[PDB]
Amino acid sequence: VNSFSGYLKLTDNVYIKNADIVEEAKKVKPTVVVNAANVYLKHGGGVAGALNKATNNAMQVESDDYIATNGPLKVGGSCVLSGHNLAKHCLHVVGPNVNKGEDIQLLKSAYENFNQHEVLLAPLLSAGIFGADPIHSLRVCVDTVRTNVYLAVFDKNLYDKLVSSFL
Ligand SMILES: O=C(Nc1ccc(C(=O)N[C@H]2c3ccccc3C[C@@H]2C(=O)O)cc1)NC1CC1
Repeated sequence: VNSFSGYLKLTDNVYIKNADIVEEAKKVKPTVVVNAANVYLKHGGGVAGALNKATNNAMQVESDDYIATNGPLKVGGSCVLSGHNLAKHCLHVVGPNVNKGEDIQLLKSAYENFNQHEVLLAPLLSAGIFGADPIHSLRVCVDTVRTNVYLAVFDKNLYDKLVSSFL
């Protein structure tokens, strides 16, 4: 038993909710919140800008030190940093950005990072300003992630379309 409430169950291990991931993180305080990161950990907009704003820019300060030490992530890769006031940990995962021409096949590699964590609160990777089809992202998530994932979908219209079209 865990504290995630109001989710629709899609499969054995994947759950979905129309919710603001920032508000959901603030209420649940999950062990892991996933950020929709880029390779530079520049949290300017989309989910990342929202999560970072909620940390009063502490996420960005920590991220800049991480990059100065380690260099950029890979597309499809991840790193674990602090969750600040939102979660114990933040798993920064880089899905491909279609608006940069990145290979959509890397979306499966991106979701594989979730399997290193037993339970996660997460957005749909590569959705939103990353330019991928969220229906496709949900399918890759279900077919790749084996650990327990609670997906927060900000847009109600999109949420309803995701549920109604789910196979
Ligand atoms: O501002 C926010 N919360 C916020 C939450 C989500 C996004 C957001 O853009 N989410 C989508 C996104 C973005 C990049 C990559 C993938 C995806 C899939 C995500 C989706 O559609 O569900 C923005 C702001 N709270 C402040 C109180 C106001």
